[PDB]
Amino acid sequence: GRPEWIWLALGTALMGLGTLYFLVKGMGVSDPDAKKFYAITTLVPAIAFTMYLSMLLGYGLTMVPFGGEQNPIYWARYADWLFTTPLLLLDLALLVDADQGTILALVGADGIMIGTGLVGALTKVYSYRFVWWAISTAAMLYILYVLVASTFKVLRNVTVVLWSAYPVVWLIGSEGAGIVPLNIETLLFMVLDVSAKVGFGLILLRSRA
Amino acid sequence: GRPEWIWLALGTALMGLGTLYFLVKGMGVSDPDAKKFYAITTLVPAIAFTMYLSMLLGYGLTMVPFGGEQNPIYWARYADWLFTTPLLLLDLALLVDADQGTILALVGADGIMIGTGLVGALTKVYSYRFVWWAISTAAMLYILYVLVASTFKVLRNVTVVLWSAYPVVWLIGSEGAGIVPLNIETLLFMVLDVSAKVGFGLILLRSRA
Amino acid sequence: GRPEWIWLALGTALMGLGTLYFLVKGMGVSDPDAKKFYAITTLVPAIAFTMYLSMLLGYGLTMVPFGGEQNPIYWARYADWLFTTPLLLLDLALLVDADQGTILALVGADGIMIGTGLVGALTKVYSYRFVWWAISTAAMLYILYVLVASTFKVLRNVTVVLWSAYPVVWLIGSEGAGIVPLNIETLLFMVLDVSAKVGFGLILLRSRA
Ligand SMILES: *C/C=C(C)/C=C/C=C(C)/C=C/C1=C(C)CCCC1(C)C
Ligand SMILES: *C/C=C(C)/C=C/C=C(C)/C=C/C1=C(C)CCCC1(C)C
Ligand SMILES: *C/C=C(C)/C=C/C=C(C)/C=C/C1=C(C)CCCC1(C)C
Ligand SMILES: CCCCCCC
Ligand SMILES: CCCCCCC
Ligand SMILES: CCCCCCC
Repeated sequence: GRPEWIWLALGTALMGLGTLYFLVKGMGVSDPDAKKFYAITTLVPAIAFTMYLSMLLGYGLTMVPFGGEQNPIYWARYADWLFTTPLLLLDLALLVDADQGTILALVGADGIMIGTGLVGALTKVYSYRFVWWAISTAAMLYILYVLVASTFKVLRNVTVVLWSAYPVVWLIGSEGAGIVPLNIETLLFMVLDVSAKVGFGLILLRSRA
Repeated sequence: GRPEWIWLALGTALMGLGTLYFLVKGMGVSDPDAKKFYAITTLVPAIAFTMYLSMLLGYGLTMVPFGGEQNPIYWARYADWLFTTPLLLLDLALLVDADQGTILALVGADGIMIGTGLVGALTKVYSYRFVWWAISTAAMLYILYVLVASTFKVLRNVTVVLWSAYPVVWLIGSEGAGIVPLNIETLLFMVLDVSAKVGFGLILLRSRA
Repeated sequence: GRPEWIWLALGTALMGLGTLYFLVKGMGVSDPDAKKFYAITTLVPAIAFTMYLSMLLGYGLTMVPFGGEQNPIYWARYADWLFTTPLLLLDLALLVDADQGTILALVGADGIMIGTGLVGALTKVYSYRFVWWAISTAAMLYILYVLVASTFKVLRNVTVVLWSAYPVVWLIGSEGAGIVPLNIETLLFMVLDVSAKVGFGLILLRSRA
């Protein structure tokens, strides 16, 4: 129906598969610590799965009026990111044994980041979308700024790299400037999401930290 | 007005009453541990009270189009369950001193469970409602799978038993197949809710664990 | 456009400024404890900033039908208060080293307080708005009831005093009786909000507790 359906069906399948893989691997885990990393890392694609599926079916899609057009906005991504991004930071934070003080900074900057992104997404005055983008981007840079040694270091690098593309994709995509069509937009986010969650989780869960 | 009002007024009264009872009983509690069980167990009907009331008044009711009809859906139940179900699992988890790792699995599976139930409830393609039902049901079975010795054992049994009816009621009720009318549906959930919260709480709070 | 814009622009600027001040001051903080108070206290105006801005721009404003009129309701305040009020109680609670049991009572009573306030705000039957007001007010009195020695004592007093005006303002404002216009209403909340967050935070962060 919608040309981007194939990328949504595919992300659904890969988050679906990735969840099951992590579930099965986390069986045989007595370790308090590993228990924690496993619950976190399996929850991330499990949530992604549900929101890829809601997008695949018409549910996590709405039409937002701006620039003289009704524009198709996938709101379900923010509902995913709202929980999946703090869990990933929490994976990193527990890894290096961050202070409560620092987790709350990361987690709270993270909610502001995707909170303001959602507002950007649904804002009906074109110009103001970019104000909300700018604010969310500044909350992202705070997180990067704030962001065993070896796998943390690797995981942080992957994070810094993949997370940074998201505002770039949103900015040039249908949420922002409309220069890259929803189609390739949805592919781009698909590859990003699977790498930041299943990829990130493979790295983390097969590692000894 | 609506034939099911009497069951909503009644659940409101019983959650209202149950909250006050637990409040009054929790006075004279110096114990850190008991403090924790009391705050949890009193919060559960206090939230239920507000959502029984929002349903009683027209607020937590919307009309969802599917199957060629506009169908009356009580969305306020999910807003209740979203917080009340993790608190009940938390009562059980603290009881047996579960790992952080395991609480996060329970709590996160619980949010997916009622998260997907809400989507099921509001989904406008009849067939897809049942996909969302199936996913939520599978998250429920995970929780049951994951789920002093004596009161835990009793409390777990009550939980396993009453929680399992909910998807059955939803499936045959107005959310699903429309074979049991909203009326008796609302009665059924009423009895279930009061038993899983006030009943569960009586058992737990009068016990010595 | 809207006469109350000047108070929204102003609250935006002061929450904006207050956030930056606290950020800059929290640099050079190695202390686990102070780390915690700083993350909490900086998050509070950072969130307020975003919701003052959403209100300034048309976003956090909706029209609710009651009393034969469509009434302008600023829903974005509840989205602010939902997170900012538990963080402030958490500042107080950590200050005096409250039990987990007591934090959960405070935090959960706090969510019910602003939860029911939101319902009040959007309720389309005039009379019922005041039922929801009454319930939220009773959850507030519970919190006050439940609510180093010196700065706690000072901070508690400020809290008791400023928080208590909010239901008074809502009751006489456009949410309730419509006796005080939105204009002065927005000014009143503006002064209250800046005092309860930036004022409260100055007191707390310059203090040695
Ligand atoms: C699994 C999903 C991941 C790791 C997604 C991360 C998303 C972000 C870092 C999003 C950032 C955004 C901005 C900085 C502004 C524009 C809107 C967003 C939400 C795309
Ligand atoms: C106090 C309320 C309780 C304990 C409610 C528990 C509710 C559930 C276990 C609901 C489960 C559902 C499914 C498994 C799928 C269909 C939708 C739900 C949300 C009714
Ligand atoms: C920074 C913001 C603060 C401290 C706001 C606090 C708000 C309240 C204590 C609000 C209380 C309300 C009622 C008790 C009933 C009417 C609705 C509210 C939400 C204004
Ligand atoms: C949106 C993620 C924050 C939820 C935390 C409430 C304690
Ligand atoms: C919906 C229950 C989860 C809220 C947790 C955020 C930390
Ligand atoms: C609304 C504040 C509560 C979020 C807590 C979920 C654990």
